[PDB]
Amino acid sequence: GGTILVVTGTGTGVGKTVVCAALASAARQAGIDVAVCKPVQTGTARGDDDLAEVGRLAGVTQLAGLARYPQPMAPAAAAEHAGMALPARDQIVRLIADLDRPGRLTLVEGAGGLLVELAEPGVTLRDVAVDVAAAALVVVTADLGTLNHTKLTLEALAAQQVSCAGLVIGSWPDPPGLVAASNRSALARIAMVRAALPAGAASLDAGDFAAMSAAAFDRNWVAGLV
Amino acid sequence: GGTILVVTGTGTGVGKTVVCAALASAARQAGIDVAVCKPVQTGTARGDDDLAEVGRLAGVTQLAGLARYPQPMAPAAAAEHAGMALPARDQIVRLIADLDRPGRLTLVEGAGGLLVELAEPGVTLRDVAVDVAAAALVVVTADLGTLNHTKLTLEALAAQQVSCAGLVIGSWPDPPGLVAASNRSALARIAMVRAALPAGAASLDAGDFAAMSAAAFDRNWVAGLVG
Ligand SMILES: O=C(O)Cc1ccc(C(=O)[C@@H]2CCC[C@H]2CC(=O)O)cc1
Ligand SMILES: O=C(O)Cc1ccc(C(=O)[C@@H]2CCC[C@H]2CC(=O)O)cc1
Repeated sequence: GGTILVVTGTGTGVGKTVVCAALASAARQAGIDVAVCKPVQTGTARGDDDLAEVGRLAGVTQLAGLARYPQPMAPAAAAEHAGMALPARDQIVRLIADLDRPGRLTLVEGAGGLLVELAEPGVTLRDVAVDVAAAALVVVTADLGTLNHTKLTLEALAAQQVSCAGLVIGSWPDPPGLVAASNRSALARIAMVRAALPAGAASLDAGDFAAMSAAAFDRNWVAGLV
Repeated sequence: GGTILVVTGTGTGVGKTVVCAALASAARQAGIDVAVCKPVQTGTARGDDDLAEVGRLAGVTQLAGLARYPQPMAPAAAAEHAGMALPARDQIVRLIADLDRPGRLTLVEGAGGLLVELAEPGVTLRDVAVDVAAAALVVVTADLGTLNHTKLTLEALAAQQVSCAGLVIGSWPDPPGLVAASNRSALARIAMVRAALPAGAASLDAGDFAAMSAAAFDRNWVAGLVG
């Protein structure tokens, strides 16, 4: 196989997708083949489609998904309101593992955060990450509260021996501001900060987003990913 | 001693103070002597003073602070930015043990979320709860994000055998939308939900707030907090 990263966030709206896109883009630009798997998508009622954002921003075509729920809520809650179970632990793991292939970076995007139920029964992105032996790249914010949320997340990760491939700040504010500037220093004392995506990065066109992405991550880290 | 409860949250701005005040108020009305403790207060240059708020809302006069930093930031950053050091682990613990007393509910309101550093090095409210043998009451929101945040907090508490006293939804909308309602249902499956304070509970005057506080909590749970 190749390298499987699960991409998780410290919450929702923290920039998970724009981060998958950005690393997919950067790794594509290093001649790495990228697949992005979003097993469970929610909020399709209002048009959430993270795989499509990825395809648009990053030109990834191996965009793989299992289920889509309309309600913009947690996967189990959306599934509840819709009357249909979540996927199985088995389809998630096998879907990801079949994606995996040597020379390919396979990015697995969760829904919300690390412990929200993704499959039946009660199985989380952390379990998935375990099952496929993937590290977790953690998307974090720059705002007040990120340090707790990040400490909590890395703790949860360590608890099941899921390695941490670092943090990405989903949205770097401009101007940074006292808190954000502080948090970036503080966050790097906890884990490697692979990039800080500028605020507004999700609105860029493909060509701009590609430039952004290549400039966002350390080139060697990216190339050293597979 | 009596009963010590650290009050944490899944984050910041989730309603730790209002809950502190609300549980204080419900406890006082049950005839329980309440002290509220805020070992680390940041944002004092903003006017942030949670003890003052808890005093204002619940009429608690047994308020006990230790460290105050002016900038509204994490204690560590607030401390560093002001040229100050964080308290030591035992300074916080000493403040709490000095309030602890039989028949008293001592509430220790954290700063931000459970794993915020309160004292050098990396000492958190979780560690403080081990030191004073306090259970933790987790203040959560009803909003998108919360089930992951609550599970992270509870897992983090269980990692140090810090028992969970339950959850309080710090702001509960009326009416509740699909998300809020579904979040409440799932929250109650994770732990006991001891109250859901109505949104804008902080704008209630003293006797409105005390009325809200008495209804918000199960009298039996409150009464059983202190012997
Ligand atoms: O942990 C919790 O209870 C909260 C929670 C968990 C997952 C999600 C979602 O999947 C969101 C639904 C609308 C956008 C989408 C964004 C995303 O996937 O992060 C939202 C909230
Ligand atoms: O980012 C992290 O996790 C660390 C962090 C630590 C403390 C705080 C605070 O204390 C807030 C700062 C201004 C109000 C105040 C409200 C509160 O007491 O939580 C916020 C974040």
